[PDB]
Amino acid sequence: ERLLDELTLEGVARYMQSERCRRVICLVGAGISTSAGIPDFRSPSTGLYDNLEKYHLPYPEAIFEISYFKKHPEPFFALAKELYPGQFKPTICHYFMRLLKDKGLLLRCYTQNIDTLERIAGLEQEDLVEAHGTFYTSHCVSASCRHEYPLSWMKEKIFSEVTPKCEDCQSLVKPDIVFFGESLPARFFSCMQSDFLKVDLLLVMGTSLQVQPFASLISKAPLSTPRLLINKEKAGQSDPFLGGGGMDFDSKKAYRDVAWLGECDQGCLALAELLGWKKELEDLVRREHASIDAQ
Ligand SMILES: [Zn+2]
Repeated sequence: ERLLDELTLEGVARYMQSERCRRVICLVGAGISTSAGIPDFRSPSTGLYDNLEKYHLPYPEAIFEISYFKKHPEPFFALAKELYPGQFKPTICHYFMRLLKDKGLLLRCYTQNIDTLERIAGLEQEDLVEAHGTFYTSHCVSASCRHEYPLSWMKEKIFSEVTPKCEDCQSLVKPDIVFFGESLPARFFSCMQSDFLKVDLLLVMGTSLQVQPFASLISKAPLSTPRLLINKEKAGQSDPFLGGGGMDFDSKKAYRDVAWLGECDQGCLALAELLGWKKELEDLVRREHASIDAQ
């Protein structure tokens, strides 16, 4: 009756190695990068919030909001400095997605992350929907100019605590991220519309599936499409307070959703192992990590 012969990682792996499974969509968030040293905590530290008193954040979460950024960009850039990763070394999970690409299985990775690690791990623009943008590029905010700045330039401005200004026109230079309160890129919707007609497996990793419309992507999968969540905790289930498309891992009616609870790296390693890809993944990670360490 169902595509997965059992609702387990082993069932998913067997399905992936069947003719049924050609196209995998990954949906990822911050949990895929915590083992890269990027914590899934994005609020200012207490010290930072207190340091920002003079910018009169109307509420502490205003630092994520575009309206507030347009009034005072400095809190955001101070937060960016505090949160700036010390290194950009993608995780086992990222490289697992690279293997999906290498093996012709990756239809798309929809990421909420802004840390650029998917790109470093070798997912290309075509493979990616950076649903909430990225720090990979920044732009002058003036439509008349739109000068593009690489992350190296933005990094230098962030760490020097210099509000980044465009060299051509002295406008603010904003990382290409989607602030809270901003609309998602057209690419998100265009790709969603096409990709979810084609998906054979949804692999959801490292996200609490709280932010919309990203979280609603799970409901865009065809009813038959297996959905594997690799995450520290179950996410994406229906909200019992509302009374769609929620994950059903555990009811009597469950037929296609699998939760593997633990570290994304460990889940991807376990899945890779079941697929016969563990050595390939280990070798890829080790060489890429070595290369990044040697930068
Ligand atoms: Zn400019």
